[PDB]
Amino acid sequence: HMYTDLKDKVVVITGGSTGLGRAMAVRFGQEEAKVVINYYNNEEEALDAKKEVEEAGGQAIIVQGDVTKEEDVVNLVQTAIKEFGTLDVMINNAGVENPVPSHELSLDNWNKVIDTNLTGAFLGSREAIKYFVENDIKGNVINMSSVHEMIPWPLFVHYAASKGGMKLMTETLALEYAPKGIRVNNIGPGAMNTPINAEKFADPVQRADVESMIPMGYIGKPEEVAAVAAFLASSQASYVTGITLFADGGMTKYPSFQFGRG
Amino acid sequence: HHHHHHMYTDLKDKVVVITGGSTGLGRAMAVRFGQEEAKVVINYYNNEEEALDAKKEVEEAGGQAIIVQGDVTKEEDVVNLVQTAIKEFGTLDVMINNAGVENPVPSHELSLDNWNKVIDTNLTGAFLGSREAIKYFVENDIKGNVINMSSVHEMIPWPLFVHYAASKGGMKLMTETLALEYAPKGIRVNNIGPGAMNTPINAEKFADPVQRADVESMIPMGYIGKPEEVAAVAAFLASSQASYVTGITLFADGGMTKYPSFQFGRG
Amino acid sequence: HHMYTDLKDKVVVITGGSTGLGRAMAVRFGQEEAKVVINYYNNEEEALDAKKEVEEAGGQAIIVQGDVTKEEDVVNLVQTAIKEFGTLDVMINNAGVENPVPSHELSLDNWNKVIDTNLTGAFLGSREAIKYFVENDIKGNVINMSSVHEMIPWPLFVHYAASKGGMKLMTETLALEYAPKGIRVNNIGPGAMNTPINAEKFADPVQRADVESMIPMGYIGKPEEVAAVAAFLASSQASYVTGITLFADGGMTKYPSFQFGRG
Amino acid sequence: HHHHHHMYTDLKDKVVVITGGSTGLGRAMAVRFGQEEAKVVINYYNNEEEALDAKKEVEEAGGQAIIVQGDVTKEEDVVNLVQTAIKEFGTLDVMINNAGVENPVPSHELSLDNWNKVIDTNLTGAFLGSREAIKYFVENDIKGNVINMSSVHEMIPWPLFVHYAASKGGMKLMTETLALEYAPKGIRVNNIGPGAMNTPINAEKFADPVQRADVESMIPMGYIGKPEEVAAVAAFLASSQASYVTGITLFADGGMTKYPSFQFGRG
Ligand SMILES: NC(=O)C1=CN([C@@H]2O[C@H](COP(=O)(O)OP(=O)(O)OC[C@H]3O[C@@H](n4cnc5c(N)ncnc54)[C@H](O)[C@@H]3O)[C@@H](O)[C@H]2O)C=CC1
Ligand SMILES: NC(=O)C1=CN([C@@H]2O[C@H](COP(=O)(O)OP(=O)(O)OC[C@H]3O[C@@H](n4cnc5c(N)ncnc54)[C@H](O)[C@@H]3O)[C@@H](O)[C@H]2O)C=CC1
Ligand SMILES: NC(=O)C1=CN([C@@H]2O[C@H](COP(=O)(O)OP(=O)(O)OC[C@H]3O[C@@H](n4cnc5c(N)ncnc54)[C@H](O)[C@@H]3O)[C@@H](O)[C@H]2O)C=CC1
Ligand SMILES: NC(=O)C1=CN([C@@H]2O[C@H](COP(=O)(O)OP(=O)(O)OC[C@H]3O[C@@H](n4cnc5c(N)ncnc54)[C@H](O)[C@@H]3O)[C@@H](O)[C@H]2O)C=CC1
Ligand SMILES: OC[C@H]1O[C@@H](O)[C@H](O)[C@@H](O)[C@@H]1O
Ligand SMILES: OC[C@H]1O[C@@H](O)[C@H](O)[C@@H](O)[C@@H]1O
Ligand SMILES: OC[C@H]1O[C@@H](O)[C@H](O)[C@@H](O)[C@@H]1O
Ligand SMILES: OC[C@H]1O[C@@H](O)[C@H](O)[C@@H](O)[C@@H]1O
Ligand SMILES: [Cl-]
Ligand SMILES: [Cl-]
Repeated sequence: HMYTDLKDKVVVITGGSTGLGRAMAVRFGQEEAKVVINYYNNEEEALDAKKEVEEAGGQAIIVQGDVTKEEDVVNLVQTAIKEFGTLDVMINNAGVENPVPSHELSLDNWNKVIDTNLTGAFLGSREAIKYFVENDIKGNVINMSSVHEMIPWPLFVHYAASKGGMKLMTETLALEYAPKGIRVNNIGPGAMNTPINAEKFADPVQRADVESMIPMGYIGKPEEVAAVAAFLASSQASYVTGITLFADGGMTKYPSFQFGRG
Repeated sequence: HHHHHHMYTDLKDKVVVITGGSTGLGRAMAVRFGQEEAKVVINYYNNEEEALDAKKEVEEAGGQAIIVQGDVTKEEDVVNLVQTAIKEFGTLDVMINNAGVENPVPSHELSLDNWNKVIDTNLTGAFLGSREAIKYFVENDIKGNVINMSSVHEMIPWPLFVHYAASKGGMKLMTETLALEYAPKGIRVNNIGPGAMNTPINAEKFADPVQRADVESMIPMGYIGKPEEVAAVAAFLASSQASYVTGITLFADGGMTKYPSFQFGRG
Repeated sequence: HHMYTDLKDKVVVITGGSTGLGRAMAVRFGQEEAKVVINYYNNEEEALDAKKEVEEAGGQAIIVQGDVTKEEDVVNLVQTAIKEFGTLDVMINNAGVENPVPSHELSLDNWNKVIDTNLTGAFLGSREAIKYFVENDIKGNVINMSSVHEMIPWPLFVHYAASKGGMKLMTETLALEYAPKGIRVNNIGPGAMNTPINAEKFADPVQRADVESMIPMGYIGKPEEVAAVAAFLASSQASYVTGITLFADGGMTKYPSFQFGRG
Repeated sequence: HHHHHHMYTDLKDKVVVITGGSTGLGRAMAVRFGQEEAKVVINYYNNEEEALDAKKEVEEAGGQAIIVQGDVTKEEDVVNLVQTAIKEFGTLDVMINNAGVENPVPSHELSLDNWNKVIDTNLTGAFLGSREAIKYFVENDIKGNVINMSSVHEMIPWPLFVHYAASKGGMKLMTETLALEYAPKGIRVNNIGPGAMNTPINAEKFADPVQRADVESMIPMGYIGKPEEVAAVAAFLASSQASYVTGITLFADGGMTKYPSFQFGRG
């Protein structure tokens, strides 16, 4: 396998049983990592993910957790440390979204997205970093952001806001913990073939519409993001902290200005 | 009396709501919109005689003003603020979401309670404020204006203040999104990003002459900002002089976002 | 009487000052009763028309010929402003050019023309003004005319994009370097504006509507809306504002294709 | 022979052109691509012996190398480089524009000649290289790759180095434009943004122990980067591991762009 330094590393992944979280889990499995798959409620799906990691050449457990509950996130990290003996890479990937005209957006609906996407990642990051600090481990944190930490997103102001906050949260943590060798980075995916986009990509007109907004011309395969994660988690990225590495087929470069329009 | 010319004639009689409007930057803004003959609604949290002191100044500067108690983390208080303004003055023209808090905690030691108070105040309160105003603007075909009080820390990361940094980074994307969502209605939404300003949020810090000097050493222009320098920016952004300006963050920071340590060709 | 009382009798130099945004700024500074030095490349009568507009608006004005790609022309321009009006207060580097070319087919000469005018021109202007400000303890002001394309990449206009991207870091550097002296240096980033740079494009009704479809606010900007930004930046109202790019773009930098929850 | 493992199998036999390939970051990239069993075209300015040494290192690490003299400010020399890569190896896969120069001058003192040398070398040179590679890629339907060596100074302003900073900010928008322009053909274009690195560009500066420590104090990770740390990013960006990655600047800077002065909760 590609990243030899990733062998036997303990990697926790929130939302690790579907879409991007699962591609990441599998890829860390391919690197002979020990993967801790957090899941919200679909245990049968998490078990399939667990199997895939093992099949790929890694070790895997599954831990139920709601990233909006502090006790759950504390449990999630404690379990990784107890079961595998340490923690090396923390991946806050869990996130949700839904379209609502902004002036019509309820506080409850706003809160759900902030709590899940932003505060969820803070809690994970804090628990991981607490462990690295207490134990002198030059650990790693990867937060799953989006092109929407840069690209504003009407009807998804809660989402955009959550990712914007994630950006400064990551950059702050990276700066604060850099002198201890703790690296903190975001990945910013573009439009990806995952369950979050399942209904949208079912409609051939909407799918064609999303594609027209991707300069590279195709919706991303989840393994393309998993590749980014493996790089960032690895010692290949030893001098890289505080960044957002966009994997977006050109989305953040303003797709409407193609061909010299404007 | 109209015994002096004012800079932005289009601001005269405009209804301007300002959260945290009784102190620091909020008060400086309140006073400035008064100077332009605006109808200022000063929101405050607890100190009523402070709020009344500010209402006095808005009037003495040439504006109209009411004070309204409200906690921006409380949804009904935000709805009430916007409702009070429309009831008392007949409309709403400019929403200024300025209330905010901060405190230093090593991030690995930051409690959810503490994180949440900062996120709820700084970011969520600004969303609520913005939502209420834009709701009103939309239902009445008013080309209204929102100003959110961000910081240099929507760009500058801030160790020991990870919650504050996150709240301001969220406000950026919130503001930018609203700006884009509502641009076709001519509703403009913008951030201001102050650097170190001489206000109560910094009073403890600035009382210590070594820290005061340290903060100044991080300001390329070499002095801590006067609150009226920020209000000058809000007055501009709120006015029709900024008609083509939406979705921006206007930093008023004496050069802080330009990386103070790289002066003199260091690095 | 006018908006920014502190702009009265300030000496303001404007490259490309005879057309488009340049002319709109010249007239606006005239309304603020400033002394405007209109630099122009080679249309003397248009520059004379612009001078007449400044004066009527309530300012003073001179016209000075100069090619911003020539160091001696830029030196002469600043020197002329000082000799004629006595000093220099605001340097506006606004001259710029563009043309579409597939990047893999773009000639070096063409690359160079756009780079030298748009970026190196603004450097020369900025350097000359700052040199004067520094030698004479003046708290002067520099405004460089950038574009949304210091942030929005622009296929077929790679030379232009590169020029504005460079101008961004140039301005930010100078602002940092000279802030301790009270010299403010800022960019303006306009979106699509109604000027001669876009005349041929906007005479074509399909292209015109296509550009308008990329402006969230729904209209091509009027030059006066950019001049309003310049007046604000030059004035003491912006006393604490340096090193920024103030986009005036009707929302263009916000990604127009992401409206309506697309993506 | 393939007697040892390497990380990126898809880089095997890829043709990789590196300007300034004989020293510093260029040399580390040349070698790393050699470790990946690539075919490396080492462009060099005037020190032939040093280039031949670099050639030897690449071969010893497991690659093929040739050396091509060329001044990146000369159109014909850049054209020659690409044509020589294509003639000698049969194709071109990865174009790396890495040559760059700098020198400290107070900005109001900086000569046109000195400004032009830096702009022509750093920005224009990178344009010509990117143009020639992309021309070839387009004519032959190759899904090629361009890596331009930028700097933290495409984001961090740099007094005394205004020419260098402009050149890198210009590179940012050039790279992002090209990436947008040629993404539909599957040609990927990216920048690397290194922080302070241990190379000949910083040699005089780092031999001064007080400047050395001063620079270190501005790097949050606490150390001057090793050149192979940038090489690692280049290997990544060039591989199909980065298949969905284009138009980006990947900063490898030990945290420099995160504003080193705001550590410890200062400001
Ligand atoms: N797929 C895309 O196009 C893009 C999505 N990404 C981000 O990637 C992340 C993963 O989403 P995808 O794999 O795309 O779709 P997904 O919907 O399959 O993944 C989201 C995962 O988070 C979990 N989750 C939701 N709430 C939770 C909670 N309270 N506690 C614990 N887990 C919870 C879900 O059960 C699910 O496993 C999200 O953060 C999303 O914002 C961002 C950029 C592009
Ligand atoms: N002064 C500075 O150096 C900078 C401050 N600004 C921002 O400007 C804003 C105002 O702060 P300053 O005037 O500087 O200091 P300040 O502390 O005097 O102002 C904050 C105001 O918000 C109010 N507030 C706090 N919690 C509230 C709540 N839950 N509901 C309603 N109001 C509440 C306070 O009563 C106070 O009036 C803040 O958003 C801060 O983030 C940001 C950049 C720099
Ligand atoms: N109109 C638009 O949509 C936008 C244009 N702006 C910028 O505005 C600036 C002015 O252009 P516009 O007024 O829009 O169109 P314009 O073409 O009327 O203005 C360009 C001016 O620069 C002058 N100029 C060109 N080469 C020169 C040289 N070598 N020496 C001296 N002067 C020279 C031209 O004669 C002309 O007066 C340019 O820098 C352009 O990049 C940028 C953003 C938006
Ligand atoms: N070392 C550092 O701290 C950083 C440097 N990088 C960039 O990395 C690149 C390489 O520099 P380093 O390896 O660090 O130092 P270096 O000085 O060893 O490398 C520069 C190379 O460019 C070549 N070169 C200069 N002018 C040339 C010309 N006209 N034609 C052809 N080749 C020419 C030199 O011969 C030399 O091989 C530069 O573009 C630099 O701006 C940027 C960020 C950090
Ligand atoms: O806009 C591109 C993508 O942004 C992501 O953050 C969202 O999760 C996707 O639903 C969307 O397709
Ligand atoms: O860092 C500069 C300033 O940033 C602001 O956002 C904070 O409110 C101040 O406490 C601080 O002095
Ligand atoms: O400031 C960080 C580094 O920036 C690079 O672009 C320069 O080439 C180096 O000389 C400098 O040390
Ligand atoms: O794309 C918006 C505008 O950007 C400006 O920099 C160009 O000069 C215009 O021709 C263009 O319409
Ligand atoms: Cl800094
Ligand atoms: Cl777009």
